[PDB]
Amino acid sequence: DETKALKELYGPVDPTFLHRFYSLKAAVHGWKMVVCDKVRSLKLSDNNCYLNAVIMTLDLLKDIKFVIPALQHAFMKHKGGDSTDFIALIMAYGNCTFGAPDDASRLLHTVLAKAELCCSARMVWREWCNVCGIKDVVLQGLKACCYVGVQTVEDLRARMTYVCQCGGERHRQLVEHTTPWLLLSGTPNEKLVTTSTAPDFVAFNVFQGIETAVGHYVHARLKGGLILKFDSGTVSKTSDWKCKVTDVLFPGQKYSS
Ligand SMILES: [Zn+2]
Repeated sequence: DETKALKELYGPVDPTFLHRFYSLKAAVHGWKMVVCDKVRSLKLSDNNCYLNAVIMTLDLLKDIKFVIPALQHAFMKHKGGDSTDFIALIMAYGNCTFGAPDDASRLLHTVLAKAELCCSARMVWREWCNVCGIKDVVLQGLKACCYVGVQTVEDLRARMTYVCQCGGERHRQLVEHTTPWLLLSGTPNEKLVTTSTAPDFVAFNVFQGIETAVGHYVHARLKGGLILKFDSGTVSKTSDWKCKVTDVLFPGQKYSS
């Protein structure tokens, strides 16, 4: 059966999927990954800056594997220097429109939702009320490595104190965290990023534009005491940048409360 072999290769995709993928592949055939400071960045074209941010961020995440065979194969082709299929496939899964700007964080998490981690990772949250008692919520694998809604590890680990259900005060706090890396994403947040403080994070994405909208994105990496800014095929370096941060990538966690 045609349907079955397709689902095997691409996962449970909708009827329009193959036409959208193949077409995107034709459309993005002119795009190019260029070498910038010895790494690959997607050269700006057709509002594709969000894809540069997505793909350069993915390239920093060791131990990920895609559970969809076509996506894993394209991913390995990309790692080997031929990124057309991967670009077109993530645009297809993301329901992206060629030539339109799009939301890099949203797409990044849509892509990672199709991935698994090739090693153990665990995140354990403790909830406890003075009435209800205790319960632990355990996330494993790739899900333990990503979190939306905060952009610092201090915030992530901060005890939360809320209104329960019965009427007693309920508490929530991260109590164990072991990962190979940690991706935190939030809404565009103006920060002065500086390498004099020597930050804990190793990379972050930057949103340019009005913060209610889909914007334009710059990928940034920390290296050699500098911020390396990859603006869709061009690289520049700075010690200091006032910018709106969205995604922030941290090294592996090894934490117990
Ligand atoms: Zn309670």
